Amino acid sequence: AKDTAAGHVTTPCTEILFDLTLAKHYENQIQAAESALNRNYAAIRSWTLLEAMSSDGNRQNAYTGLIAYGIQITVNAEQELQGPKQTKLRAAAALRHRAANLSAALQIQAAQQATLTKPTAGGAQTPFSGATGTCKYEGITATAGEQSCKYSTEDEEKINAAHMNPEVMTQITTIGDKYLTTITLDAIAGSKGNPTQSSATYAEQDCQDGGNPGPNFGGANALGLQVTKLGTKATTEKTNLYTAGGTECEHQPGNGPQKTKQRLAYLVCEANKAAIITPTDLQTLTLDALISAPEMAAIGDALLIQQLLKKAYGQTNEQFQKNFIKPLAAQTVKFKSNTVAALMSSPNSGLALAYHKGK
Amino acid sequence: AKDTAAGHVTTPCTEILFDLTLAKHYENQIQAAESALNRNYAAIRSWTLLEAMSSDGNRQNAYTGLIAYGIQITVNAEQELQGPKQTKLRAAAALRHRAANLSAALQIQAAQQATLTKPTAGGAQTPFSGATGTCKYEGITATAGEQSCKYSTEDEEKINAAHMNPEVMTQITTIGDKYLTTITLDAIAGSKGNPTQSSATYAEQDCQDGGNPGPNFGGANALGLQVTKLGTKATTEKTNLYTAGGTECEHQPGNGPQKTKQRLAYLVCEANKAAIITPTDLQTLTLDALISAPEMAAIGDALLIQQLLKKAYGQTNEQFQKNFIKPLAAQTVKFKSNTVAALMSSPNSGLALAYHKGK
Ligand SMILES: *[C@@H]1O[C@H](CO)[C@@H](O[C@@H]2O[C@H](CO)[C@@H](O[C@@H]3O[C@H](CO[C@H]4O[C@H](CO)[C@@H](O)[C@H](O[C@H]5O[C@H](CO)[C@@H](O)[C@H](O)[C@@H]5O)[C@@H]4O)[C@@H](O)[C@H](O[C@H]4O[C@H](CO)[C@@H](O)[C@H](O)[C@@H]4O)[C@@H]3O)[C@H](O)[C@H]2NC(C)=O)[C@H](O)[C@H]1NC(C)=O
Ligand SMILES: *[C@@H]1O[C@H](CO)[C@@H](O[C@@H]2O[C@H](CO)[C@@H](O[C@@H]3O[C@H](CO[C@H]4O[C@H](CO)[C@@H](O)[C@H](O[C@H]5O[C@H](CO)[C@@H](O)[C@H](O)[C@@H]5O)[C@@H]4O)[C@@H](O)[C@H](O[C@H]4O[C@H](CO)[C@@H](O)[C@H](O)[C@@H]4O)[C@@H]3O)[C@H](O)[C@H]2NC(C)=O)[C@H](O)[C@H]1NC(C)=O
Repeated sequence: AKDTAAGHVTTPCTEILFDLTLAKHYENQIQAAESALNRNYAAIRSWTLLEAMSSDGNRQNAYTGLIAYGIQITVNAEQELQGPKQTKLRAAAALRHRAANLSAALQIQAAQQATLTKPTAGGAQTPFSGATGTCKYEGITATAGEQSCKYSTEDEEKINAAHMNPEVMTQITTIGDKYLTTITLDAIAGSKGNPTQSSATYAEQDCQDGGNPGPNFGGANALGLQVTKLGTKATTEKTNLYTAGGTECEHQPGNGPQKTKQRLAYLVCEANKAAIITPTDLQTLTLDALISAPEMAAIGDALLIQQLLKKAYGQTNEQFQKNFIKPLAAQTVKFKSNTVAALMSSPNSGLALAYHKGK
Repeated sequence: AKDTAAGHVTTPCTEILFDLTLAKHYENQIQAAESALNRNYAAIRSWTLLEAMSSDGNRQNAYTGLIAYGIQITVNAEQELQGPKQTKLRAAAALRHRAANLSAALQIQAAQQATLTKPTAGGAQTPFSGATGTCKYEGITATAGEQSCKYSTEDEEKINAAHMNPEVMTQITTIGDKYLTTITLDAIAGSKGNPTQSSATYAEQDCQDGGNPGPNFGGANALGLQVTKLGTKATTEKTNLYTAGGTECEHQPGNGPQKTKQRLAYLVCEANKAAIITPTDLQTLTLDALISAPEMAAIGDALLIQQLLKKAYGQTNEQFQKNFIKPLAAQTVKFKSNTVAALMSSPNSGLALAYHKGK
């Protein structure tokens, strides 16, 4: 089923939730990838220490092969991350920017009741040069209390990173531009008798004189207006991410002016297409992943093919784990105390290496 | 002179420029620090290759000392960056969020001319139960063309990262909240004759009947209103970053409700106080910086004090540069071609290390 999340956007608040949720999804993809690289670099420092601490030549070559393998794949994956990272961050910033815009518009569009000021009565005056009575109001205002978006359990279940994988997203839903640009209001004028510049009794926030001025045009002559409501209705719009053929982004820029929804759909499409490749996690490497890794052929040939690799790293995963993986979190190093991996990510990392390479 | 940049904020557009400029300043501080770390890690990979390519034991120890020194300071500086990074990013996100808000409010507050709709005439009706004539308008709107902020040369010279060092910043200036929450308008009603529900000639966007209805209340009886302008005036406000004593952030959260300006001032204060420590640039290391570096005492003692260091790295900077710095960009490595530093940041980094450690 496609477009579960976008198909749940029906209001300004759910567009805000979609936009923020998708931005956080892209941000989290980058953070996860960068965490995988940092873990790999921490593994490389750990093996560097173990390589300096081993006396056996072939075991030293074994660690060196893990160092070389790790450097190759992690440097490559870090370089490869840069394009997708920038593409995804471009979309996340724009989505956050849109959600801010919409939240600000929502607060203003909630200002739906006017407070009248005290008017001033006149005769003919611009823009009613032909009137015999005018009632002029300055500084009518409308303000709402602080608005907040409330989400139900299902809003948060449907508009969710779990439904934002690229394979299920074909469109975005946005609030129409009028909500962000247009003030709307209703107003009504009322007249009774012969209102003039002498209609200067203002106690009812209108212009009255004659008889007994009072509530509900109590007086003989009365003129007034009210702004009886404000607020522009939100509408929704759909925008496709892809061309009709399905591969290419719709709404590429540079082809003429675009609306906000079109610019957002383009950025979302590109961010969806910019898949991240995460390299192997070195800290949980298995024997089979190592010897079947394509980079290990030339590395093992340089240092020692798959028969040679097993000869270096173990015939089973159990002994590979014991010799090359478990020491990272379990082997203690003390000199003048910490486990290998934490030590080589600590303030004493360099000093532990110098101490053991010199000893 | 303090507060050059904030003292130049006098309008919504210059607050937007300040907020975006400061966010980019914090972002650039993080990027610069991370670039310095990446350069250092690239130096460490380069020395790792040279250490594998050297035949002399003491020259191998020399490279190892540079590796150990680089790992220590760069891992430490990377760990130390994390708190300040998050503090600065918190402020940059909030400043961008505010600038978005303000730009959206600016577009709405620019909608200063109303378009009247065709009214409907009535007699007495809510909210004028006492009127004999009413003229009711639904869906009056106000919309502006697309707004943009224009900056002068001096706006960009004063509101500039060059004036945003922590030592010169004591306050921020923000637009008052009413600009973001309140619609303001002027309106006027006009009456002539005896307008009633029969005043149903609407050609002038008012209610007329009798005689010859026409422009300027041409008819005998007329009722109408106009919204003659809209728009809320921007005002500015100052908020101090520090308490009266000058050390501590003012506007710490958790002490009661806060306004937007207070939350922003707190984040800006904390981001200003969260100074980043950048480590030595390994790729341009001098001899004197190396031997005077505090970490090199224990490292050199472990591998080889300052007399020992000169013995290992050179008596002059010229020979230190030749032996340990210049080979990074100048020494070519070829096997089955690239300079050392680029090779060890390339897809063949790991393989170059394996090849030379095995040879
Ligand atoms: C969040 O909400 C904010 C607030 O509304 C949005 O911010 C607005 O974003 C739009 C789109 O990015 C901005 O419009 C752009 O404005 C720039 C600059 O325009 C000014 O400077 C130009 C020279 O630098 C000048 O040519 C312009 O003057 C022309 O245009 C005006 C208006 O049409 C016209 O009156 C003039 O006579 C000129 O003809 C102007 O002075 C402009 O460069 C951009 O142009 C590109 O895009 C449009 C639309 O695709 C296209 O027509 C062009 O051909 C060109 O390709 C564009 O107009 C706007 O200024 C922002 N408003 C504010 C207050 O900041 C923001 O987009 C929202 N974000 C999200 C993610 O939702
Ligand atoms: C950009 O512009 C946007 C749009 O205006 C700004 O977004 C607004 O930000 C403010 C401040 O962060 C948001 O207000 C917060 O709202 C949350 C959630 O409130 C709702 O949920 C609560 C439970 O989760 C509930 O208690 C709330 O109900 C109470 O409050 C309302 C309103 O006062 C009242 O009517 C109720 O009866 C209850 O008494 C509500 O349903 C809330 O948790 C926050 O409270 C903290 O902060 C306030 C002020 O410091 C303080 O009073 C509290 O004691 C508490 O410490 C806060 O109210 C607001 O919802 C956002 N609006 C929208 C549309 O998103 C944004 O801040 C701008 N950014 C920048 C950087 O300029």
